[PDB]
Amino acid sequence: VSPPPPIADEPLTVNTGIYLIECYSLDDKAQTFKVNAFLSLSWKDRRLAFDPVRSGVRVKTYEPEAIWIPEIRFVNVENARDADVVDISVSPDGTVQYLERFSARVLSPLDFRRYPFDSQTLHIYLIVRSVDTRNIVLAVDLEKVGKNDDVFLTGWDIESFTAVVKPANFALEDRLESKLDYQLRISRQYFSYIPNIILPMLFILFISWTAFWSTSYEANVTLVVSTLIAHIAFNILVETNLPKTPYMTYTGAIIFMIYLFYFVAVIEVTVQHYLKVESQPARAASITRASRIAFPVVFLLANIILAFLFF
Amino acid sequence: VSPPPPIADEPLTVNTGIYLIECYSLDDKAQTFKVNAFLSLSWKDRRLAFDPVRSGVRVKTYEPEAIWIPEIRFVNVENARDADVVDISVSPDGTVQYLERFSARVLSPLDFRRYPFDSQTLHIYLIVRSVDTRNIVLAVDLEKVGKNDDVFLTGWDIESFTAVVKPANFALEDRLESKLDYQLRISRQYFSYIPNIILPMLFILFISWTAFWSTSYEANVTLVVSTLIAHIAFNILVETNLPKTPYMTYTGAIIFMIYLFYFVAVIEVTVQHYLKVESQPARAASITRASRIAFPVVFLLANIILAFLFF
Amino acid sequence: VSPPPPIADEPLTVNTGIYLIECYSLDDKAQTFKVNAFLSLSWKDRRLAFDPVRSGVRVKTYEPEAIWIPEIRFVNVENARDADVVDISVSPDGTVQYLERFSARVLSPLDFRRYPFDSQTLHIYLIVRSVDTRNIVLAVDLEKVGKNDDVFLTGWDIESFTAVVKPANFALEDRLESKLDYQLRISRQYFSYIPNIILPMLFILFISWTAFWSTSYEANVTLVVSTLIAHIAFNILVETNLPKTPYMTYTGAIIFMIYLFYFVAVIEVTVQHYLKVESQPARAASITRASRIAFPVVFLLANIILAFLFF
Amino acid sequence: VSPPPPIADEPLTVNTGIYLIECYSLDDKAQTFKVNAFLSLSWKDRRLAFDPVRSGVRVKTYEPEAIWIPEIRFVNVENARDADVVDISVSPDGTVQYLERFSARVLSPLDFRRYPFDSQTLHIYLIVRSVDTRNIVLAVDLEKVGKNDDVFLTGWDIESFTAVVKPANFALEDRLESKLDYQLRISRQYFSYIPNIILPMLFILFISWTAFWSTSYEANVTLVVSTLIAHIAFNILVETNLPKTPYMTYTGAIIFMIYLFYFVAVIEVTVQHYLKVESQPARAASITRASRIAFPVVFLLANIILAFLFF
Amino acid sequence: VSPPPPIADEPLTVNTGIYLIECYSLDDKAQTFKVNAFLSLSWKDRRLAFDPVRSGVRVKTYEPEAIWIPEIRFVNVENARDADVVDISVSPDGTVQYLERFSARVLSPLDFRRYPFDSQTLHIYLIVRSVDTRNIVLAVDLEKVGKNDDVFLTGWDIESFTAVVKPANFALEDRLESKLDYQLRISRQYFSYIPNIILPMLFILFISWTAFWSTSYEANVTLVVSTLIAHIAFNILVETNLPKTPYMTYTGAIIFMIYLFYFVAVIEVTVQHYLKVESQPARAASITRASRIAFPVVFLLANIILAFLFF
Ligand SMILES: [Cl-]
Ligand SMILES: [Cl-]
Ligand SMILES: [Cl-]
Ligand SMILES: [Cl-]
Ligand SMILES: [Cl-]
Ligand SMILES: [Cl-]
Ligand SMILES: [Cl-]
Ligand code: NA
Ligand code: NA
Ligand code: NA
Ligand code: NA
Ligand code: NA
Ligand code: NA
Repeated sequence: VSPPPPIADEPLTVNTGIYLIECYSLDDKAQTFKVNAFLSLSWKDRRLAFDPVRSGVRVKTYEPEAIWIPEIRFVNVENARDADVVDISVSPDGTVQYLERFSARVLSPLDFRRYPFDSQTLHIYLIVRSVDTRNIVLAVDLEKVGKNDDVFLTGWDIESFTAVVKPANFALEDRLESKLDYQLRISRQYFSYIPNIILPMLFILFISWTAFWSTSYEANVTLVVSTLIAHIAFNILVETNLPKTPYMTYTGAIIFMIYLFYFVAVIEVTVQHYLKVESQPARAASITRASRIAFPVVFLLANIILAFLFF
Repeated sequence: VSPPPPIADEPLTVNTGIYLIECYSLDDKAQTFKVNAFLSLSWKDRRLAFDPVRSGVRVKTYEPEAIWIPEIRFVNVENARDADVVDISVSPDGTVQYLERFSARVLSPLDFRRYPFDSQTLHIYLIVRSVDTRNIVLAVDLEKVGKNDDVFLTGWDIESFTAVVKPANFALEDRLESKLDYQLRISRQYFSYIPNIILPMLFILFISWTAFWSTSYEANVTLVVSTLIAHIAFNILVETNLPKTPYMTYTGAIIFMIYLFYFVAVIEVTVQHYLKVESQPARAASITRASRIAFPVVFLLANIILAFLFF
Repeated sequence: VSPPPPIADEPLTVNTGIYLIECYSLDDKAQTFKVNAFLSLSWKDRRLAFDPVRSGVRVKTYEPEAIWIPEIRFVNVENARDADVVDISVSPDGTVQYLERFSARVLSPLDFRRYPFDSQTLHIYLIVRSVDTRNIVLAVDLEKVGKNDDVFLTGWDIESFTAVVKPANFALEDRLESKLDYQLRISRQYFSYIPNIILPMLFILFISWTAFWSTSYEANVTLVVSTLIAHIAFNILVETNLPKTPYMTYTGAIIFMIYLFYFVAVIEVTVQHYLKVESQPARAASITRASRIAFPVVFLLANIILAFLFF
Repeated sequence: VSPPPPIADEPLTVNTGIYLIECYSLDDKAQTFKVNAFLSLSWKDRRLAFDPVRSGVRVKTYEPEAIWIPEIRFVNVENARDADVVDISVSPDGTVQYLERFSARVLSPLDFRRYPFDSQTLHIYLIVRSVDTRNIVLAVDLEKVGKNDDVFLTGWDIESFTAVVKPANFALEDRLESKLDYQLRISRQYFSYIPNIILPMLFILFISWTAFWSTSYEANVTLVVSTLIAHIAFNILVETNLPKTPYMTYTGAIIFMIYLFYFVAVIEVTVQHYLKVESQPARAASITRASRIAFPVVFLLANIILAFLFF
Repeated sequence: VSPPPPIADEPLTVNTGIYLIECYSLDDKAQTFKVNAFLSLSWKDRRLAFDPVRSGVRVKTYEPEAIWIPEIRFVNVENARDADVVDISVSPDGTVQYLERFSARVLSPLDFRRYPFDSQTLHIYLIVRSVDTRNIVLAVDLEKVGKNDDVFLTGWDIESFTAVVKPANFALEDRLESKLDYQLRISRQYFSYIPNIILPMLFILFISWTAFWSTSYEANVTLVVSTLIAHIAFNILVETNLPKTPYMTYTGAIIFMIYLFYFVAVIEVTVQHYLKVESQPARAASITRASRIAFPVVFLLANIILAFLFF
């Protein structure tokens, strides 16, 4: 079968729609998400047109093999989508109404700069390649774009599912391609990160600062070195949940900065002990008393600077 | 083939049933479970009706391609179910009896608030989309709903498998959809959590409290800091078994609260040492003696408050 | 095609056989195992009967589509088996001899009570559903039941592969079902658990007991707390290899009991230090000397009690 | 269908092109990467030639089954590619223009010597096997070789996608094989390794060197042994991200060398304590003062030697 | 189609060949490896014989459906191979030349006794089952057996790919089976194990022996107990890379033996301290001085004994 013939030099408009049924498996490391949705397609085929009086029927149901169907693909997928045709209905003016239910693993990059207080715009790119007989252009039927109420994405708040109505028409290998952009706006549920990573990480840091109220070098060494090892464990835990980024993330910046605080606390603990052994505890006492104020003040100000730079 | 014609304007009733054969792979993190079951369908097709006297046969067996079969799908699945038709039997009045055996990965959200003393209602949503000729409505044949005795779900007690008999009839993309809710009620086998997570976590906390019977700062620092690191290991272990929730879980609340007890024990150990060095051991002794009662009493009361808020 | 017609009211006997070729991927956590085997089927179809003199041939080879073949399924599988027909041979009396090679992931629950000194009976349930024309019953052809010599299951000793010759005939959705039970008896190769988990776990426990020959509280605290952390690591390691059970396993009981020994050792170390500080080292010496005998004796007796209860 | 007949003894030239759409899942351990691209093929088939005046059409569109298409395969794949034909267009002279969209998991070895400051040349080998009637040779149509702008590879900078225009023609099982080499040049985004592995690893090493400003053996033992354990954690973390190589990687060399620095620091800490106990602290003081300069100087020089040998 | 008829009572010889293209994913734990290769088959079918003068053609190309092809399978696979026919060529005498390209996950057990200095013989078992008309025997065409030069197996040195030319002819379910053994000889690249596991494990052990040059019980306890915990981490790391074996591996023996050295070092450290407290440091000094020689000498000799028993 060949595509429908053009009245004038006009291209063939294929009206599209995506209705999300299930949304799942958003892999932060892979930058992928899995989708289960309806894909609706509509175009006019004058060759399929019929008399309602003469034929008796108001609409004709065809099997995919019986009629011409546009080769519609997704750009940003891993493998060709798993699809199952639900219905094909032809009106007697030749207006075809196609509906399929599909599942695909969509590849969409994420911006981790503000992690875990980040928001994302996931994309689903629909595409059609023009044939030699005719040029095919995609359009959005807004009445056929949406999502089910029950659609949930573990660890995410689904904000909106909309389509950029104007297609990106371009040439690829000397043929017109009509590309449509479907956008799923999400925002991370940061809640769990507070009692599981942030608050624990702060507690161990504050425990290391108790060395500023101790003259016992052996105890101070144990306090600062032990809490530093727990901080290393939290750093490893965080980086296993995230992919390697060519930029600094918000959590990554805080985690990295806290290492500098542990390093300076080791210097303070060392300086204090050296002075005490040198019979200079009065100078050591001045440094330790200053450290009690300096460490929390510099930590608070550095975090204000970080929060300002990132948000 | 077209759907059966309506006598009057009445919709076509498709009676359904699900009989669970195997239940497995309940993934807490993914909020998914795998199912292997029978799906029974029954509807009247007057065009298939025959006289038992004339034809000779009491029932006619057809192949799926030979007759009209309703396009029945699951709402909350990852991918279309893997199905294999078992039987299609037509009675003289045109009553069709369809049976298939399928397997599917069902996406059903879980409520982890009371974890690991939680109960869940897993859902399997059956759905049919109306055609242009006729409107299709789903119904439950209660005699065809059930489960095999051998059906087990590792780490769970299967309570019941029932169906909400009245369908959710609604419009989706200007067509009637008839949705049925099948509910599998389960309750977690909490047993293993007691000797593997809860009891060990309490033992290490109680070991940290031995510092209240010691004047040795170096030993106290080792006791409280070492047990805190073991607590961090249990926290990481627990959160690997669970997905990130925008709410606090029961275990998560206990785990988080225990950090505050470690933090205050570090303060006590620090205060006691500072006072001893300041030649004030009488004041330090009063604080340590109070701590011996305060810590277990505040721990017991805070746990009563938590258990009350969660159950 | 319809099933063979009954001479008298007798059911149609389908003789079965399973010959294991490959056995692999026994997942303890999932309670699944993967199998690759031959499935042989034999039944009489009088409609296929022929004269060897007239036809010339001793046996007739048919393609699956050409003749009636019983819809044979496995009960306890994840998905329908991956099968490939090898041969279909018909004898002059109409006796059909079918052979296929299949692969399936079989779901069979395991009893971990005696782990890792446990034995299991894996099951493969063959099933046939009766048709409206005739009732179909399964039988075992013992000459066609067996396994290849090279059949190995990593970490397991394959003991026997037999079939319960009498089928479980029952009604499911108003139709007769004939179920056969194939049993693969296995026993775990416990060897590796001795140098990798048991012996190391005992060594660290015995190291904690050296604190009974030390008066140094700081060293004792280090000894008992450090070895307890290594015991936590072994507990976490063991529970990653096992699923969560609503009962106590043998290894789980030993692991749990050892926590009580660490807890009492901390109490002893604390009591000894408190008494020494109170200027009562004579009383402390009596407790420490008793502990040197009490700890290994109570450990040995408790293990005899455990081994008796579990075996 | 048979291949096109040769005018003279000349082989049949199949012009090829690969246009990358999506690039993903570069597994360092497996030495694999996943690709989604267009594969364009062009060859002359004089039997398909037609007159544009007589036929009316400028180009003829065929289905794959209708005409002869060369059996084109990838050498370095896991499984045969997942392909879907997009278009087949024949020009009046018989010039066939084939286009398919495919996805494949490509097996290409990586050189980890300079890791994580490494660059790679990923290969995609196209191959055709000659038939008995004719010899088939591959060619590159440079106008049909390229990549989409949006093509990203998490943790990598895509440099170029080019083809080695001259094929590797050879004999395999007494038949000519024409192999083409498509090269994707990439360079690793090392950024993240600096705040996550390298800087932390240096901090813990520098903390171990504070023992050179302490006379307390107990504190020194804690400092050097604790930091060594954190170094073991970083070594284990690094080797989980990398496959086992029969050569030394840059990071592997630095990680290994740092063990020698910890080992010598333990010797220094031991020697210092032995001398102090032997009433020789003046000799011990000379060794510790030298160590304060020797350790950072030898570390800096050894790293210059390593960086020189590796880059 | 039926198999070729026998001139005399001779069986039908199917000449075989395997040419490896890609070798990958050797899973030590699963005892599996993935292969991508050519499978060549050749047999004489007198019914397909033709005159080159009369027909005009020197060779006839057939589609698999058109002619009889032997049902060739692999014994030690997980699932049936993924195959794609490349060519089928018939010579005038009826000699058929079949070629397919396949991919399969091969199940072949490994001997870990000498790990990681082990060598393996991977097996690929080809098999044919005789039909009722004729007996089918397999043969090796040595000119069609080989491997590509680029064939690499991450962490392994590919030594040779040969075939045992004489088949194992046997009876399975009253039918002849002709089995061929293809052997891929590999040897592990042990290099990486030296700087990543062996050298680090020795360093921590040697650090524990510094306690023999210290009279400080508290420091000795820290040294021996801390290094023992790092040894536990290396033991856990090693056993995650290996499957559970009913025998002792070389690395497993060394790892286990080192526990005994840590245990005896704890006894030495305990005995030394007990004697010092008992005012017997002269006896303690004799034991510690002996230990300085005994520990490295017994370690070196025990390793010579182990290396002798294993190689
Ligand atoms: Cl697609
Ligand atoms: Cl479905
Ligand atoms: Cl099945
Ligand atoms: Cl391919
Ligand atoms: Cl050549
Ligand atoms: Cl050739
Ligand atoms: Cl196979
Ligand atoms: Na079509
Ligand atoms: Na139908
Ligand atoms: Na059939
Ligand atoms: Na310590
Ligand atoms: Na073709
Ligand atoms: Na065939």
